[PDB]
Amino acid sequence: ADILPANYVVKDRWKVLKKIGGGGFGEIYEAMDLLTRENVALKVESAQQPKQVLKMEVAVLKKLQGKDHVCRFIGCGRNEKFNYVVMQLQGRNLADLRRSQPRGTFTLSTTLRLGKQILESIEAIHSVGFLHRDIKPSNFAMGRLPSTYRKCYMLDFGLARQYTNTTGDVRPPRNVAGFRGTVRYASVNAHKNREMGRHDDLWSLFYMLVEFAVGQLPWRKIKDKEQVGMIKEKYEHRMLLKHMPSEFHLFLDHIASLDYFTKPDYQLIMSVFENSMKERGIAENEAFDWEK
Ligand SMILES: COc1ccc(Nc2ncnc3[nH]ccc23)cc1
Repeated sequence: ADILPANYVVKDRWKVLKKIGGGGFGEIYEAMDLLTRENVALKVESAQQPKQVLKMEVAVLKKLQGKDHVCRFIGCGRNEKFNYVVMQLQGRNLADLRRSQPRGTFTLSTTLRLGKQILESIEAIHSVGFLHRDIKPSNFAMGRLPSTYRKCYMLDFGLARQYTNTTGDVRPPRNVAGFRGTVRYASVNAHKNREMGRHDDLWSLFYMLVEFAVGQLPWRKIKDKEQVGMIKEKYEHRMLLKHMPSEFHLFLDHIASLDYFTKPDYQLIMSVFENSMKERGIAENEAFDWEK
């Protein structure tokens, strides 16, 4: 049922080595670039499959070229059987790296430094007029080169949505928008099927960094979407910060104050991370938990 067989060659250039991921919206392959001789990421979707995401992914990936924390764009194409995008291959995703930790926790050093990079990548996609809407650990990975192994990349844009027109004006929100992302990291606004805003990506970041440093979220073992939403709407989020740096109260307070229309203060949130490293002599050049 795989779209491309192993050893299949795309545009006489990209040779499929293996499927490395998959899900109801298309597949991702590791391929060899027969010209440049490096391995690459190859995302494919059926020409027929009713929801066409790669048109989204490619448009966002091209807009973001020249930013840190995004994959170099290599190529894209259509034909009778599938569409495809070729981009830079990255290393281990943050969900695998977290799971691999003894306590399923990152140190605060690793946590805070990932927060700075992920926040940059969130400000970057917002700056070109798109919401991510699916901020989660498996949507980031570390590099796999001497030049990148300490850099964190935003991998996928398949749920993204333009929140501007051509002019930089915020589009009108729909009265109802069926939330589509991952349950664990979704904001209360998404659970309520409200139009998501820039702040909803920052809610997802907030939940991810808590889960990083503390190893779990209170709703971890609930898979039912409505249940998770009802738990989150009640839950005293200062309890999440019990065992986090207190500067995170500023992060929480700020994003809780935002609405769909309001531009977040990203420098406020960048400050929270940097100050938190400062008060603790965490260095920008320290080993990540998974090295040594
Ligand atoms: C096992 O779960 C996975 C999560 C993420 C990805 N994605 C990518 N992996 C590497 N390099 C990549 N460039 C662009 C996307 C991409 C693959 C598998």
